[PDB]
Amino acid sequence: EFNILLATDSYKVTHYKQYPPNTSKVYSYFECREKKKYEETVFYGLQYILNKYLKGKVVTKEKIQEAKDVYKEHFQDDVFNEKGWNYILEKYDGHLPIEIKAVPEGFVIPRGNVLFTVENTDPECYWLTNWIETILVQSWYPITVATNSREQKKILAKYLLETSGNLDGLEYKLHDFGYRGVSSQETAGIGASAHLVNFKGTDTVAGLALIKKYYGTKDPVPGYSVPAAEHSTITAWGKDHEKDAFEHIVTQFSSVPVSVVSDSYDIYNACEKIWGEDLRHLIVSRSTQAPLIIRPDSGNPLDTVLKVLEILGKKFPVTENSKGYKLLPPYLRVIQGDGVDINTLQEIVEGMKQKMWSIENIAFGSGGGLLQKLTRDLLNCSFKCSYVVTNGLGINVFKDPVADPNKRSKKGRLSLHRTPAGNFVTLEEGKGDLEEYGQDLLHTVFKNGKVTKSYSFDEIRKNAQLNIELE
Amino acid sequence: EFNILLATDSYKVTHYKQYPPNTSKVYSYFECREKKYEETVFYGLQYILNKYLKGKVVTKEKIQEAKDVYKEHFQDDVFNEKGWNYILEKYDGHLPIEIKAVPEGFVIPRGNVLFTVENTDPECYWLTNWIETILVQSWYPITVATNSREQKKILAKYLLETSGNLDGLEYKLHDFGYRGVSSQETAGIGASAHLVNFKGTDTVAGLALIKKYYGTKDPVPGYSVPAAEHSTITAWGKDHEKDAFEHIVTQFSSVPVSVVSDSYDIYNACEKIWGEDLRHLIVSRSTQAPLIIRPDSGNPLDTVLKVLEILGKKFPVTENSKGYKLLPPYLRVIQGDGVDINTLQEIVEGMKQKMWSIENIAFGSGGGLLQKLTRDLLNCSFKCSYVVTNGLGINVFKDPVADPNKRSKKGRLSLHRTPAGNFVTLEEGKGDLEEYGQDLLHTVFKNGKVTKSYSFDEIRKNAQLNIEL
Ligand SMILES: O=C(Nc1cccnc1)c1ccc2c(c1)ncn2CC1CCN(C(=O)c2ccccc2)CC1
Ligand SMILES: O=C(Nc1cccnc1)c1ccc2c(c1)ncn2CC1CCN(C(=O)c2ccccc2)CC1
Repeated sequence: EFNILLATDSYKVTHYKQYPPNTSKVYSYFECREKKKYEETVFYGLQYILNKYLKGKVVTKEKIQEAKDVYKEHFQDDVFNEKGWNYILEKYDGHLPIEIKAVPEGFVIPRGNVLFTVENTDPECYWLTNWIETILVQSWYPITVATNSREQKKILAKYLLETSGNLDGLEYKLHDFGYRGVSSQETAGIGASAHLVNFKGTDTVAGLALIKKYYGTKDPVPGYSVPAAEHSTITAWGKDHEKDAFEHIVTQFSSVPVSVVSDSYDIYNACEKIWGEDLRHLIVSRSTQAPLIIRPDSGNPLDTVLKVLEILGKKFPVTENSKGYKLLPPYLRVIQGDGVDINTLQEIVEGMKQKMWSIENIAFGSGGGLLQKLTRDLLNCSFKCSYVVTNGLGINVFKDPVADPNKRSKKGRLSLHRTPAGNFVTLEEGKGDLEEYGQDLLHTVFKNGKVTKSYSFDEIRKNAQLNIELE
Repeated sequence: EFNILLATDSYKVTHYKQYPPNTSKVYSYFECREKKYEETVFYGLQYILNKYLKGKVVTKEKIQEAKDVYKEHFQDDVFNEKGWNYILEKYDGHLPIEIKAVPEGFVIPRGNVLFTVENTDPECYWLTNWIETILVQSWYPITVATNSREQKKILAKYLLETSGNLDGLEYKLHDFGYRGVSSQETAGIGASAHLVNFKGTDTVAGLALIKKYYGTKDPVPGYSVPAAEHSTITAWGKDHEKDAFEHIVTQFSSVPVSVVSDSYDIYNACEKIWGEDLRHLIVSRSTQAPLIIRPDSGNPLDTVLKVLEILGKKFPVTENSKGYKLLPPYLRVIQGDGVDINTLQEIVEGMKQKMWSIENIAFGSGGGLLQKLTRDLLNCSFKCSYVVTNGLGINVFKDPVADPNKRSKKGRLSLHRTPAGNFVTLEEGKGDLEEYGQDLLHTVFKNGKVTKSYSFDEIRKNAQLNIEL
């Protein structure tokens, strides 16, 4: 069973001996620190953490003894704050005396703004605020996946609008292929849910259960997929029988969309000769609601996409849409699911545009690029103490390393406001109390062991919409 | 509760319909495909077998749950309810699968078979690749353990050169990655993989994982020491940094203590606060209880070099038997910012050029150690190499025209020692010809049971560096 006393960085076990004596309050905040591009971030994922790990009776006598036993050996010394943990157990029935205030989930906020704050609600528990830094800072991950996924959606939207005149199908243009490519089952669920803030296509099944349990949607599920082959279901037929494999698969799934990986031996032969001649009759007969989606999976991503389109354009009837771009017939589409990240996505759609191919023709699958190849440094997600009360006096505190001004932190009690022009500003030093800037956008989401405000996944999606979608 | 029917890539739900009719066997394998990182540490499969694959993993409730989810997810009924029910009824929900693997901790060159998977019941031909997704996640502990060991090689080389021995090597790269990974589960897995090579960690989640799935003779596999963070310094207020330092080193006067010293001005902290104002509290400390000064910002190499030159002028420096400078034993440094395998190399080489012993330094690494890694680094990959259809075995493979690096292996595979004592993977069932001795893979999972396992102590022995051996 999960034990919050064993879910912090080891050194934090020793911090209760290090704060100034007579400290009754430690107040800390999380931001995606600005860096002298990702100019705005989607705030998402805290509600998962609050419910799974922080709420309710999280301290027991057994949990205290187990931590005591572990740390004795881990430090070769008795340093553990048993008294402090016992106090929470006795006084609060093991509920954390902490208050967390946060911007609403799904909100899109520029870098360098307070996103949430944490403080103890009982002076005895001044040490508790930063004990839970480690677990709260892990919100970096769903924030960063959601943000990076949204930035890819912006690129897709721009090019889809340019080449087609609308945004139809945008929410299915970037499919999560990342289940095998992330570091754990838990990560798979968290990351997949973050991508679904922006899109509806996923093969990372773990995301669905997380959303259902912690957030909730009006619809039965937040994400969808379609029948699709992998190399094993093609290659198992034997190298001389690729055509038989293709025929079998498209016939099995004749009335729904079907994606067929086509590069097992020779992607170009498969497109030109197998799909484009031998099996052409089984493709041109398909419904618009049930296209064949051809899937290359190797080679230079841009070069391969363009060559695949060129081949298909010569074997199938291509039209020219009202924007002047080439469009494959509605029973035939392409998905590029190899080597896709935010950079290569941009390269591919720009290359397509230059060759006069509509973005309507293509979708993308992304795995490692979408869910794994991200770190806390990308958006400088960071948690810092900004205010303490010692001997009954409040003190505004901060770091400001001489050799790196980018790592300077904010001072004092913080609040987030709308500016007169409708942008965001973080007020420092308790200046929000002056009330010159309207209401603090941070809301209490956790207090003394209870989750006090929750968001549905539908609300989060609404909050995270693109401007272009809003227009 | 975990449901293995919901723990695969969506598209695999539809694969039972795609294989050739009358297929009775699907046999697949995992390798770190050949293209830096010439050899890999095999680690972490045991965790996966025990936590997710063994015992009764199918129930009526789990089948119904999956059925209901997939119906909405595909907007169609494509889920193999009958196949899963068969496993439930015939095997009491135990997976009819056999997995063979190289021993955990083994160090194996790229492009060798590391584990194989096949169904043991013809009805469950589809099951082999259903569990690809789960098993492929072994890329992560493999890659962490491998990259950690590569850093250990660098540290060993330079420590040996500058000091004449490897004392303390196992404490020279400390895991700071708990906050910088993507989840609690990932933290435990990644921390455990780092502990294959080192003994220093702050990612507490690693300890319980090792204890539960692997085991050590020692009470714990990893250790830490009291250390400050910026909040415990800055909380004292900007004019009271000295007071914070004094309080902390006095509280931890007889154990090692690490104190982050860059809150405002690392160079002032080292030269004036530690080097002058509080010097008397440092030079009095035991060799078993040094002050470890922690810079945490600036160019990592330039900052380490300047911190060392500052301390070298305020404290008595000796010259060790190799001709390198050594701080007194009550004083050390740890660089815990911007450390990955690349910058680690740069820092130790820069220290060597300035005649500073690697004895003086330790490193902390977080995202660089546990997060900034992907399945592409070692090309960790699972592929089908052999099927039986209509009673006939076929050797199968992919070989994409535009990328020969993605060509997969053919047929039944086995791992062997060559006449020169190296590893070789034989394809096409050629291991059966008995020209290369016995298969070095062992059966580790069969029909719902873990059949062979390794303690964490044995994994560590297998993973030792040559220079350690
Ligand atoms: O192979 C697949 N997934 C997978 C998972 C893990 C590892 N590798 C691959 C896979 C999964 C879902 C797929 C897929 C292929 N091909 C299409 N989809 C889902 C959607 C089907 C509906 N879509 C289209 O019709 C469409 C496709 C291209 C352009 C415009 C529209 C857009 C994508
Ligand atoms: O600040 C720390 N950890 C942390 C965790 C998460 C996020 N930020 C920081 C932290 C953790 C462990 C530390 C530390 C500092 N400073 C030293 N250690 C552990 C060990 C203590 C014993 N060691 C030495 O005495 C030693 C140090 C340098 C050279 C030679 C020997 C080697 C390192």
